[PDB]
This record gives sequence, C-alpha cells and structure tokens, in this order.
Amino acid sequence: SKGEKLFTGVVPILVELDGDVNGHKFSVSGEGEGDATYGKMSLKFICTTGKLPVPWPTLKTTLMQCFARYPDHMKQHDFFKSAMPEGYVQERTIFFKDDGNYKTRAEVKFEGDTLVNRIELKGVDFKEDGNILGHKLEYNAISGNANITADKQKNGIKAYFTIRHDVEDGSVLLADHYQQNTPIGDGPVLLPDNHYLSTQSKQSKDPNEKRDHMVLLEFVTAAGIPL
Repeated sequence: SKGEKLFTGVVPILVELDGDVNGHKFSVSGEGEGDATYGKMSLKFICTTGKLPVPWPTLKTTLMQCFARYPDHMKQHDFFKSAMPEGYVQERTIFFKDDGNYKTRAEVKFEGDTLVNRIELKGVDFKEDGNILGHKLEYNAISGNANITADKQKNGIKAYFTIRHDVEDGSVLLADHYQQNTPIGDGPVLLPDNHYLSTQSKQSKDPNEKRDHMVLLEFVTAAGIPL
C-alpha cells in the first residue's frame, strides 16, 4: 500500500456518531482537520439531538488513529494509513468499572478528499445515578497510550488500554478498552510489530457555541520501537 501518501498534507475530517445508552438516543457530528505529518487533529464535536446523555469524556476515544505521526523508522508499522483509502472497521468494547459498557463499530475511510469516521455506539447496563448517566465526570483532557499489536488472523490490528476518567469527587473511573480493526478493502496492509500510540490532548469549549459541544486539539505519535 500507498495510503500514507494520502496524509502528507492537511486532510478534512467528518465524524458521525449515533448512540443509544440505556435507551437514551443521541447523535454527535464532528468536523476538523488532520495533519498526520505532525500527528495533529483539530476537531469540534456537537450533539445534534440536544443535550448529550453521557459525559463528553466517555465518548472521546470513540470519536482516527490514521492521523498518528509514525516516525520514519517506524513507517512499516502503520496499519491505519496502509488500509486507506478503502478504510478500516474499528470495533471496541469499553468496560467502565462498576458500571455498564459501550460497544462501538466504526468505518473509517476516505469519501473523496475527506476522511470520514462513521460510528454506531450501544451502551447497556449503566447505573441511572452513577458517574456516567449522572454526569459526575470532570470535563478534562484525556491523554495517554494505546497499545497496538498485529492481528494476522483478521489481517488487521488489535489495541488495548485503560483510560482513567477523573470523577468530581476526586476518584477515578477506569474505562478498559479492547479494540479490533480490520481492513475494508482486499489490498495489502501493513501488520505491525508491537508498539503504542501516545496521545497528548487539549480540550476546551467554544465561547460562541450554544449547542452542547467539545473542542479538541490532539497530537498522536507512534512510539515503542527505538531509533
């Protein structure tokens, strides 16, 4: 593959998510730009159905690892770009400790020059008064590592990592992520050695936006293989 050449400049991003958590339906739309040369995404997300029924932080990892910066010495390990433009399916189960889980499925692919991430999400078994449905999480940035491994049986990758969400009472809500990605096309892909993606995030609000929303500035770098 030569998917990597699709990412050498600034790429427009479109994100769509339809969710259902304990029967509470909602939609999110996002836009921005990616500049994988610097690992950068600049994004704004809006809840298009009114108020979001779960906290924005719990949806961040669901709402494009193809924009990571792979150092030159690790370019052979970039599955995500190698699958483009036809794209990949990204599926996760996220288990929130002592609460419910999200199951997500997304297709990430080019539609012309725009990188589009379409997502459904279903959440079940949430506590109606817990830290999620009760909106008890701090609106703060999520940074950290996603561990990537090859999944040769599926001609893709798996990933795993735990997000530590800050709760307003000073505790932490652990979100244990299990991820599987598979190419949509039948062209060749890169199957990587073990490595991780490190994400540095800045999260904010747009003072002129009246809709329920989240603004993000993300930098994502591949690491874990020296040189």
